[PDB]
Amino acid sequence: RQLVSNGFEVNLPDQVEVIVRDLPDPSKVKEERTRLMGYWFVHWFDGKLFHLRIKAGGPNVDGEHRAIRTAEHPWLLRARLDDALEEALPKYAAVKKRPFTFLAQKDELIDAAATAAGLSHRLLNSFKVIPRFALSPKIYEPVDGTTRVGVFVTIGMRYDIEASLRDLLEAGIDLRGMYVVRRKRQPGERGLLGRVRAISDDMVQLFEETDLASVNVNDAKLEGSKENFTRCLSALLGHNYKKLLNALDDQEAGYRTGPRFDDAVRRMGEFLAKKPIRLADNINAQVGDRIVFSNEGQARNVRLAPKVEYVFDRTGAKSAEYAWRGLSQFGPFDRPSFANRSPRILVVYPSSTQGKVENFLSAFRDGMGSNYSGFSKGFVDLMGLTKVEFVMCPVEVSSADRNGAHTKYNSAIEDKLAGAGEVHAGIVVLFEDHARLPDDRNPYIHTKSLLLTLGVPTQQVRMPTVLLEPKSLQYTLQNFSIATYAKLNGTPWTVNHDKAINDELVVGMGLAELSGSRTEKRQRFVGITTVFAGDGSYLLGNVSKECEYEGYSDAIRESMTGILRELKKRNNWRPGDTVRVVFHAHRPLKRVDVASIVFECTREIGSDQNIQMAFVTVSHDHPFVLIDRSERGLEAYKGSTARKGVFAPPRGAISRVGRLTRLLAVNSPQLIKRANTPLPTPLLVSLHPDSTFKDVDYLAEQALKFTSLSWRSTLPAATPVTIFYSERIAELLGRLKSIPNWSSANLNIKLKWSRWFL
RNA sequence: UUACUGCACAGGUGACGA
DNA sequence: TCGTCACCTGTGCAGAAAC
Ligand SMILES: [Mg+2]
Repeated sequence: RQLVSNGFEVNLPDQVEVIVRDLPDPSKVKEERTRLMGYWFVHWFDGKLFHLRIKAGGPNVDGEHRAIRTAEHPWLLRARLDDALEEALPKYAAVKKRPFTFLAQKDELIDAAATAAGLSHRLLNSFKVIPRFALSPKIYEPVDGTTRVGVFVTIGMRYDIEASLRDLLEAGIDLRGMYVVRRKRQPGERGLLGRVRAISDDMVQLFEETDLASVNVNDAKLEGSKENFTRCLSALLGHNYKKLLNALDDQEAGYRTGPRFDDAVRRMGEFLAKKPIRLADNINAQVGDRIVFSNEGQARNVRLAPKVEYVFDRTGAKSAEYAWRGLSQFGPFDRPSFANRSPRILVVYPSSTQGKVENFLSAFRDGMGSNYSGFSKGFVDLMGLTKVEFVMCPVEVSSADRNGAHTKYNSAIEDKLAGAGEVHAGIVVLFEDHARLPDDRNPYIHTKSLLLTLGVPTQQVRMPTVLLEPKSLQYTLQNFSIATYAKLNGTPWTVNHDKAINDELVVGMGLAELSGSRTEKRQRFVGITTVFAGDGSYLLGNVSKECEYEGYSDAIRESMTGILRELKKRNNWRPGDTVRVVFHAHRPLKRVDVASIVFECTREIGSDQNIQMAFVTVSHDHPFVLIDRSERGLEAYKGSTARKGVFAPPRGAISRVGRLTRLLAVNSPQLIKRANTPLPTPLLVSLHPDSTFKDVDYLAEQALKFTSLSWRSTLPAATPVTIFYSERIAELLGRLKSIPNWSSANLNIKLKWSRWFL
């Protein structure tokens, strides 16, 4: 019947008296806030400074004396609530403001973990993991037409390595190449200093430096990354350290699992409710009941989307709840039409790995048999092909060769392909030690570049993957097979839709930001992916080949107008037909870009048809969480006492926050990984207010379906493929732009129907 | 770079206004 | 150029595999 939030109602006065000055230049605002500090709350909005007296006595303020009604203008008290919450918790110091963020006063999980695991070390007490709370005042709509303010509670963990760098040297930990940060960030100061080159004498020598190439051991500390935590702890404890991490993980589950998180939110609400929260001397807020999403009374704030159907034929009759179950029993969506039933695949690999690579190829092509039910049949039988021919391309290269590996791979490929005729795809095997070399010598990106230039898509793989134990390998080969088939132009599966309008186009844009190191300013690139409504199905369209960030709005509009022109041509729209266009991204578009896109699409389709357009943001990092108290969870595995996904809403749960915004649950108890996996965060789906198509519940369910459309994996993706695929394209193309001899010429010729970016 | 998931850290950045 | 509300992206480690 209902979903519980992590937020509480805040009962506010109906009205507050304020003084208003015209203040066309916001530059004056800082001086005025300083001058009135203590007696007035000050807030600039729409060219006017608003003044709310908090404490009696001067200084004075001129301007009109207006009443601000909370139901009408909740932004004023929402903002004041940010400062008031801090003030109301004076013993809990702010580590951040707006939203107010602070640490647990006594809890420290490393100490508790160590005691539980039975471990000890004299330096453990300088490694700290402390619960961190934020209280976010947010405007929401308990029903359409009415706004309220709630306070939303979120929990994370502060990871911090307090230890002296001198102390870490002497304990035997190699600090070279570790990132280091300032101990005391002064007001506008950046944190990152650089990487440890050497420790001189009360001085750190730095490379990849952000400012000075050296600094005192006293002004620096290791950044609180998992990399630095694991590097230190494994040397100080290893291999007992893993037991500590499991122990630490158990501690954190005491704050982050459903029932524990729900209890922490409860205890926070109780604490905040105990006293009135002072907005001004005679003006009070009271924190109230937990905010819920329900269909009680005149509220209609929760619904459950139907299960997505994975579709394996053009009729719709062949469908499944899960991708792998469906693929196994039906074969792929395009089996009747798939042109190349005997693909030739180039296999490029270090000559010393020959035996391990043959074992992997055999498992891949011919299957693992019935002892490994995740991958019994093999690629050929799975996908309904006649055979696969491997063209073996050994490379004389060692893992220790960090400067010449890329040149050897590419020479071997060129020499093999010159006397071997046409290949339809490649598998490229890489050493782990080469995987993340700089792009000027990285074999992944150089082989990707050469083969894509030649029109040959590749599926690359690292040796640790090639060596996975059979129980794990079977799942790797599922995912590997799906992407390889799509790289060969295949369509593994589609997802259902019922035709409600005559045509529908969804376009997504995704961002990548590339640099050679953290020091170097990241350059932005974009990708564009298109998806079309089919009869019973969503179909993947063509993808961008140009990736420049400059002018991305023009690229969106060109992609849409050209595609609309071609869909109209193919489908021969009748007068009065409705066409719907949807845009997906992780950030909102500018109003002026929405206007331009609407104008151009409308002109292209013309006055014979009715057009509906929606612009949608999908957000992962926001302060909302959904709790389903009726969800008991599922056994963590067959058949333990532990549970996973306790209080996790079902996949496809959609909650109404406001007119323009829905919360979408994607990670159900089934999909949730382990007993200690936190209560998931839902996706926030936001409609651009200038959209002509207004149905955000439909748009949220559509985003859900598009998570299931990913051909990178059998499991669904974290975000709809319209965005996800675009980010992969942006990253690959932006990287390739810097690689000598790269050409995009074949991306719209031999690779036009290849899903080469998976 | 089989991937899904989670977390952490760092960098900042976007949109709306006047 | 600024106020205001908001959260994006990259990197690295570790546990699982929607029946
Ligand atoms: Mg891939």
